Amino acid sequence: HEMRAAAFSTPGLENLKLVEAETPRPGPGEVLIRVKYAGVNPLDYNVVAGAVKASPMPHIPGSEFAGVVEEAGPGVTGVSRGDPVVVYNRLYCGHCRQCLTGWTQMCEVTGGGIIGIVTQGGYAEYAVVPAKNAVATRALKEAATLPIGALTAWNMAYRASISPGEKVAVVGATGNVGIYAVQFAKLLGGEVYAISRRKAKVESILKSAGADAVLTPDEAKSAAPFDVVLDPTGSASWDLSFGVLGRGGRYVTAGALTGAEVRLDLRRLYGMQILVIGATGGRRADFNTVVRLLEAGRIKAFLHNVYPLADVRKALEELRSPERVGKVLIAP
Amino acid sequence: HEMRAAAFSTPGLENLKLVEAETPRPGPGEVLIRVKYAGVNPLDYNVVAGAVKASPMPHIPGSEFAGVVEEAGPGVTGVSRGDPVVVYNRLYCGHCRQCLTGWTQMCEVTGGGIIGIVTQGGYAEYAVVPAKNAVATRADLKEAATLPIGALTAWNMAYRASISPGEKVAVVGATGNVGIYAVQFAKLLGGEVYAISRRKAKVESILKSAGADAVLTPDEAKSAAPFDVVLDPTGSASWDLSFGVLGRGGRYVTAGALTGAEVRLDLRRLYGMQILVIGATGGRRADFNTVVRLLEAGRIKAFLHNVYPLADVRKALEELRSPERVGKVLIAP
Amino acid sequence: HEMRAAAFSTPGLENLKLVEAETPRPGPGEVLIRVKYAGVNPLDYNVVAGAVKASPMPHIPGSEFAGVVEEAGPGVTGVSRGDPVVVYNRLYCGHCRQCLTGWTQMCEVTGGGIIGIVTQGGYAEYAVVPAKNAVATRADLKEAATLPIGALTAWNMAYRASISPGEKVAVVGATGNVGIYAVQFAKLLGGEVYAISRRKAKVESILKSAGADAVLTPDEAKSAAPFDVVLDPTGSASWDLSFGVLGRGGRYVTAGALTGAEVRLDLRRLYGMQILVIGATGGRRADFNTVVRLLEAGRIKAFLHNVYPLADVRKALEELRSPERVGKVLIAP
Amino acid sequence: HEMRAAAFSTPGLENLKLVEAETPRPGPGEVLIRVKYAGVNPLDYNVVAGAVKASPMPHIPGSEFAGVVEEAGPGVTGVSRGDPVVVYNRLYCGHCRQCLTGWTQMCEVTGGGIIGIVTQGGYAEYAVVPAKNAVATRADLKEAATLPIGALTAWNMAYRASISPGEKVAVVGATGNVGIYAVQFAKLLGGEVYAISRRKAKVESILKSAGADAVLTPDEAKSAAPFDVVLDPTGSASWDLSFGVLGRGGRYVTAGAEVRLDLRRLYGMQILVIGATGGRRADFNTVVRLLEAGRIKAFLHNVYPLADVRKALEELRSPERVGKVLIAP
Ligand SMILES: [Cl-]
Ligand SMILES: [Cl-]
Ligand SMILES: [Cl-]
Ligand SMILES: [Zn+2]
Ligand SMILES: [Zn+2]
Ligand SMILES: [Zn+2]
Ligand SMILES: [Zn+2]
Repeated sequence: HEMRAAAFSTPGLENLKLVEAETPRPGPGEVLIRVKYAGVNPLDYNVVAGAVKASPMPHIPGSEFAGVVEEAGPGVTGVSRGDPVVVYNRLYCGHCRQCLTGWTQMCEVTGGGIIGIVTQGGYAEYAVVPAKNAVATRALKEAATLPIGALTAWNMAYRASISPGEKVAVVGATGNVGIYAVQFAKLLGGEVYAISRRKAKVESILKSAGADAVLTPDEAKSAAPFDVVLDPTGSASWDLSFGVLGRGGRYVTAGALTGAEVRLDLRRLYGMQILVIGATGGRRADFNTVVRLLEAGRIKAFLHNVYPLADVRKALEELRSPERVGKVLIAP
Repeated sequence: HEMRAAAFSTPGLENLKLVEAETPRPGPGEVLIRVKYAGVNPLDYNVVAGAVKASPMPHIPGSEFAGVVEEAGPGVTGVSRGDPVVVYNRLYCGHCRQCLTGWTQMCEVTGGGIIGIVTQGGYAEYAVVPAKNAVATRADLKEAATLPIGALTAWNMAYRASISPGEKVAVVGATGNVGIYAVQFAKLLGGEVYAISRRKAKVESILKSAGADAVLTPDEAKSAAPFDVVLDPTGSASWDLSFGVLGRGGRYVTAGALTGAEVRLDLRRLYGMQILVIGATGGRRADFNTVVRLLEAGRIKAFLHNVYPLADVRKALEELRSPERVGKVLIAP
Repeated sequence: HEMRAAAFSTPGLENLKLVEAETPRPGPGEVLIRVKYAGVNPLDYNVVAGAVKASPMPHIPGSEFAGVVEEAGPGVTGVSRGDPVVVYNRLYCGHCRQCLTGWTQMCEVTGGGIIGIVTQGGYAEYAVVPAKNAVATRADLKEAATLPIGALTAWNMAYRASISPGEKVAVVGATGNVGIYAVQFAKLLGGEVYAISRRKAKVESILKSAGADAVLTPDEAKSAAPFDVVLDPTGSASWDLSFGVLGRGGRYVTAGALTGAEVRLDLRRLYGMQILVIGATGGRRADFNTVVRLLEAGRIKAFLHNVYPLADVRKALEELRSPERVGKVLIAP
Repeated sequence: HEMRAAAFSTPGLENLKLVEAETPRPGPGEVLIRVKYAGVNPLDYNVVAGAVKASPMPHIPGSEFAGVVEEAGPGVTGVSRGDPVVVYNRLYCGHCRQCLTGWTQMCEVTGGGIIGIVTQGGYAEYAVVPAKNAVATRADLKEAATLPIGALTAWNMAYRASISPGEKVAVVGATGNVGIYAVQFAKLLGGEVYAISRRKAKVESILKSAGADAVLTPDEAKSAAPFDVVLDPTGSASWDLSFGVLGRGGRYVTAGAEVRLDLRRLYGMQILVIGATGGRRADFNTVVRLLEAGRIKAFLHNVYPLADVRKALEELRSPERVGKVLIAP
C-alpha cells in the first residue's frame, strides 16, 4: 500500500514536496488513522523550516490532526476501525512522576516528544499514532483545531488561575492559540481584552469568540492594569506583555519552539509580585475536556481556509498573511 | 427625627407591626442610609418567627438592603450624601485571622454578626451601618438589593466548589433567591449546569434563561448522575438526593438560613468516593465588590418578582412562602 | 426523504404531535431550507388552536424561522446551498398595486398569505419557501429567527406611527415578541419611550436595556398621559386601558395575532382629540432587509427566554402563556 | 440703572467696544432677561464684521442666549421674574401663512428678522425679547445657550432631510456649532452617521462621543459613498464632497453659504437640494426638552467674560477650537 504525503528530506519550505510513501502499519498499542484534516501551525512551519530537528528523515510533518481509524494494532482495544478520532500530540509513558500527576506533556521518558516531530505526522493520507493518544469524537474539521490551538490555550488559561472579574489580556488573539485563549478566558469568567494590530478588520471575529474589547497594543497600555496576560507568541510581545500587568499579575507564555530570549525586570517582578508562568502543550486529561467542550458547542473553531495536500506549501505560507483570520487546515 | 419601620417586641409573624421609631444616628465610621429596597429572604422570615434570636428588642429586621447615604458620621470619607449604596451584611473587625485572610464573614471578634439580626435592619426608612460595609453602586437599587444575600451567598458557594469548565454542576432549590444566582455563577465559571426542581413543568424556561443547560426533576437527576458539584442552599431538605448524585471527587456545597437541621451522612460513601461536604455562609467582603461589579456590567441578572410597601411587610413575607412566580420579593420603605 | 415535524390533523394544542413526513421538494422559484430555529409566537399558537384556518391539513405550523439553504429549485439564482437565511413570511406576487408601492404584506393576488398558515411552516427539519422571501444574513440564526414576526411587525408599527424625536411613545404588551422590538424601534426613531407593564419590577431591567426611558404600570401611564403614540401589538387586550392615554393628534397603532379583537370606540373622543387608529400587519419586503441589516449591525437586539427541541413544541407553545415568561421562546429542529 | 454691553458704531471686531448703556425696559409683550450665557456663532461674527446690516446702530450683537427673566412687560403673563429661559431667536407675527403653518422662521411680516440683528442682542448684561420667544428650561443655562442657533439649525436640517433608520448620513463641518448637533440629530433619527473632518485625528473621539459612527477625511469619504443624506451647515460641502457622493434619492441640505450643479445628475438620481434656515418655533421647545433629558449634548470649548468678547469672537476661527465658545455677561 502506497499513500500520498508531504515530506522533506532536508529542512526548508522549498524542500517540502508531494511524494508517494509506504503507508505505515500499526504495531502493538498503535492505530492507523486515515487523516481527514490536519492543522497548519507555527510549530509545523518551524519543523519544516528546520528550527527544530525532526525524525525520521525524510520527514512527514504535521502535529495536529484528526481522522478515521483504519486499522487497530494487535492487542489494541478501546478504539476500532471506523471510529472518528482526534489525536493528542504528545507521546507519554504513563508511569513516570509527570505522567502520574497528570502532566503528560512533561513526560520524563519521552522527553515530551511531539507526534509529527519525532514521528511521522499528519500531512499525509495515513498516520500511525498510539491508540491511547486517539480520542473518539462526534464533532473532524473543527476537531483538527484542538490538539494544538485549543489544547495549548486551555493549558495557558488553566495555569493562569483566572477568576471572575479579573482582567485578562490575550496577545496574538487572532492566532490559532490566541483565538481559543480568548474563549477559555471568557469561559473561566474573565473580562477579556483581545490584542491585535488589525483590530479594525478582526474586531467582529474576536468579539464573537468572547472578547469584551479589542485593542491595539498601544491602546492596551492605556487599559492596564491587567491581572492576566496570555501570550502564546513566545518572545515576540514580551515588552508589552510584562508592563501591562498589575499587582499579582500572571503572565503566561507559550511558544512554537523558535528562539526566544528576553530581559526580565526583577525589580518590577518582585515589587509587583508578578508570576511568569511557562506553558506548553496540555495535559492528556484536559484534551478529553477540550474535545467535549467543542462537542457541546461551548468553544468554537474559527476557520480561514482548507487546502488539499498539494497546496501544503502555500497553506504554510498563509500563516504569515495579513488577510488570514482563523485556522488553516490541510485535507489529504 | 422620626421614621416609619416594621418591628416586633416578641417573635411571631403576627407580631410584626408598623411603628414609628427614633431615627438612628451614625457615629464614627458609620453611615445613615435612606433605605430604598430591602430583600425578603428566608433569613428575615426566621428572625421574625423567632427561630433565630435578634437584638436589640424590640427589633427591626431586614438583613439585605440598598439605599442612599443620608448622612456620614465622624471620620467617614469616600462616601458622601446622595451616594447610592448596597450594604455588605456581615460585621467584621479587619484585625483577626479570618478577616486578614479575607473570610470576613467568619470574623472571630463579631462572631459573624449579621446586620439586621444583631443590629436594627433595613425594614425601615433609615438604617445605620459601618461605612466600610456600604458599597457604592451605579446599578438600579432594586437589583442591587438582591446581592447582599442572594448573589453573594451563591457566589461564595460556587467559589468554594472549585468549579472547573466542563464539570457538571447540579443546583438544588434553583428557583430560590440564592439558587437562581447559583445557576448563573456555576455557568459563569464554565460549569455545565443542571437546575433541579420539582416544578420543572413551570420553571424550566426561566431557569434556562438564568444559565442552566438543562432543568431536571429529582427523578431525572438520578438518571443524569453523576455530578461533580451539587450546590444546595436549602439545607436538610434535599440531602439524600443531592448527596446520592455526586461522582468521584464530587463537592456538595451547602448553605442555609439558620434554621436547625441534621442529616445522616454516610462516611463510607464520602471516603470511598473522595467526596467533599463543604459548608458556606455569607461571602467575602472582597467578593461582594466583585458581585456588585458583575451586576453593573450585566454579567449576572437580578430575578425580581414584586415590590411591596413597608405597610404590606406581612403580605411580602407570605409571598416568599407561596410565590405566584419565581423571583425576589422586595420591600420599598 | 423523511423528516421530523410537528403537525396537527385537527386543531387544538393536544393534537399537535411529532410525526415523520415527506421532506418537501423545492419547485421553481423555491428553496428548501434546513430550519435551524423557529419562533414561537401567539400567531403560531392561534393557528394550532384553531383560531385561524390552516392549509394544507394535516398542517405543519410555524410562520417565523431561519435556517440554511439545502436545495435551490429550478430557476433560482443568487441563493446557494449552505447560505444561512431568514424568511420573510408573506407571500407576494410583486406585480399588483400593493406590491408595487411596497406594501407586499397587502398583496392583492396572494391575499397577504402567511407562510406556515397557507403553506407548511418551520416546526420541522425542513421547509420550502419562495426564493425571493429568503434573506441572506450573517447574523446568528438564533437571533435572526426573532425578526420575521417580532421585529418586522414592530418596525412596521413604528414606521406607520410617524414617530418624531421628542414624542412620547407608550408601548403596551412591551415584553411580548413584537412589543420588545417596538420599544427598540420607537427609541431608534427618536421617541421618548415608555414601556407599559404591570409586572414592572420583573421586567424593568430588560425593557430599559431595550431602550425604554421609563417603565410604568398601566395606572402610572394614566397619570403620565398624554402620550402622542401608543404601539399596541396585543389585539384588543390593552385597548380599554390604553386608548384614553393618548393626547391630541395621538396615534394608536394596533396589530395582533388574528384572534377576535372587537372593541368599543368612542367616536367623540376620536374626532374631538383628532386621534388616528392605525392598523399594522406584517411589514414591507423592503423593510425586512433593513431590519436584518440592523440586527447584523447590533442596532437592535434579540431577547431570548429559552430554546426548546422540536419534541418539546407543546411545552414551547404553552410557555407563551406562562406568568414566568420574559422574552422569546424558540424551537430548534 | 446702567448695564455693561458690547456695542459697535461701525463694523469690525476692532470697533466692538465695552460700553455702559441704560438697561432697556420691557414693553407690551416683552420680557427683560439678565443674560447668563450667550453663544458665539458665525452669524454673530458676520453681524459684527458688517456682512449683515444691523439695527439699531450703535448695535449690541448676540443672537443666541439664555438667562433669567428680570422683569415682565405690562400685560405679559405665563413667564415670570426668576424663571431660567432660553430665547428663540426669530421674530414672528403669529398671523401669516408661514407662522400659521409652523414655519415661524419664514414669517412674511417680520421677514425672518433675527434678535440681535434687527434688535439689540445678548452680548450685554440684559436684553429685551418678546415673551413668546422665551422658553423656560431646567437645563444648565450654559448648555441651553447652545440651542437657539447650534441645536435648532441642526434639528431643522435633519428634519428637512427625512432621515430614515439605516440611511447613511454624512455631516460636513461636523465640529462646527451646528455640525456637531447635526451629528447628534442624524444619529437620534436612526441614521448611520459619517462625520467629515480635515482635523480627523484631533477630533475623532469628540465626534464619536457625539454619535458619529465613523470620522472620515474628505478623501476617505469618496470610498464610503454613496450617502443618502449630506448635511452641510455652512454651504461648504463642494470643497469636501463631489455631488457624486449622493446616492439615488439622495438629499443635500444646506443651512448656509454660488456653486455649479449638474442638473442631469440631479434629475437622473432624483436627488433633492434643500435649503434650511433657523428652526420652527414649535421645534425649539422640542430641542430644549431633548437637552433637558440628556438626549443631546452641549460640547463646550471655552467660556469668556463679556470683557473678552473680542477674543471670544476671534476664537471662532482658531484651528485649536473644538466646540462652542460662550460669553457670560
Ligand atoms: Cl497562528
Ligand atoms: Cl409574545
Ligand atoms: Cl462654528
Ligand atoms: Zn511519562
Ligand atoms: Zn475579624
Ligand atoms: Zn402583489
Ligand atoms: Zn408671520
